[PDB]
Amino acid sequence: MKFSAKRLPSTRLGTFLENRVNDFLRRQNHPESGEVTVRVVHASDKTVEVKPGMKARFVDSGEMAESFPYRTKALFAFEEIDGVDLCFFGMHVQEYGSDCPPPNQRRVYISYLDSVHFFRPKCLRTAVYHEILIGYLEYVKKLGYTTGHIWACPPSEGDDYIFHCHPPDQKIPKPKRLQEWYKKMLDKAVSERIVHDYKDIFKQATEDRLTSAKELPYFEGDFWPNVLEESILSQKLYATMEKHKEVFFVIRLIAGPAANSLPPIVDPDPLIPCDLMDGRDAFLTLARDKHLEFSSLRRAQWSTGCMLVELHTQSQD
Ligand SMILES: NS(=O)(=O)c1ccc(CCN[C@@H](C(=O)c2c[nH]c3ccccc23)c2ccccc2)cc1
Ligand SMILES: [Cl-]
Ligand SMILES: [Cl-]
Repeated sequence: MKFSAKRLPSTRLGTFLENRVNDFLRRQNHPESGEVTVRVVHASDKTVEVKPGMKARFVDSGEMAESFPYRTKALFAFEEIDGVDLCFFGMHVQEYGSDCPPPNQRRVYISYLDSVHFFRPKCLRTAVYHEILIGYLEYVKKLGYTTGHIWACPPSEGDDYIFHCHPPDQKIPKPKRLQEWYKKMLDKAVSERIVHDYKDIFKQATEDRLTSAKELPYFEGDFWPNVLEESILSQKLYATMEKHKEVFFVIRLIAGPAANSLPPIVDPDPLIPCDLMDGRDAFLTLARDKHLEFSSLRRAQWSTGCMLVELHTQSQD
């Protein structure tokens, strides 16, 4: 292969995740399984500027910063089936480091999560996604991020997160499974002493004695900005946090004393400037354009190829 998944530029994140997976796979000793290559394909710096009315209430009065500088990263899992690569799992993340003011100091928030259900074998499918996610929650806990945040949100019909045109027979999870599927992922992270504990947003906030909306983390296109702005008031937020708690996790990686003695986070990985994988829209555009689909396996093997072709010559700029 001239343009293969492996032959993409490596990173310390990319190598850390693909290790834990092949480590997990090799011990399972299923003969159908194959090599999983994990790559970071976009890393850049960004901010999430506070919205007009939250701004007016707290930013203008001095009590809150006007924006929060995070690093965005896009990363993809590729299996080798029939001796050809298959992009099976993508993930977009916001990383708010130590130099970020509160209340985004040392937090990761997963922008987006997606899959194409042709990972082999299909019994290890869900298991492998869990490794990639615990592997990311482990990686960042070691760099020294205290808290992770997940919006447990299933996709809508007629719209896709990352991959254009999913398999017709790959069913979307109903809210209650997706919640159980994350709880499934986390309870395993807890047993490996990676996660200290996790809580729904309401319980976390009930136990952190939050008395102001400026204390609630403020992520890019997360639910809670839109709620606070549509609210324009602490009660209103305790109503909404309570009603929706089950969808919004707070994953504590570093706890108690060890959280206050932290040296500053230093991401060792360099920035990967990539036009295509800057947010979800530009990649969905290219796939729509060039008639690409992840509908069938052979179609998905086609698409990963034309995805990599485009990636290797946009890096070469
Ligand atoms: N709870 S579960 O055990 O069923 C399960 C299994 C695997 C996964 C891994 C991620 N999978 C995607 C996903 O399927 C889809 C995204 N866009 C779609 C459009 C049409 C049909 C499907 C998709 C996904 C699903 C939910 C939320 C984000 C991304 C997740 C959950
Ligand atoms: Cl998601
Ligand atoms: Cl983005």
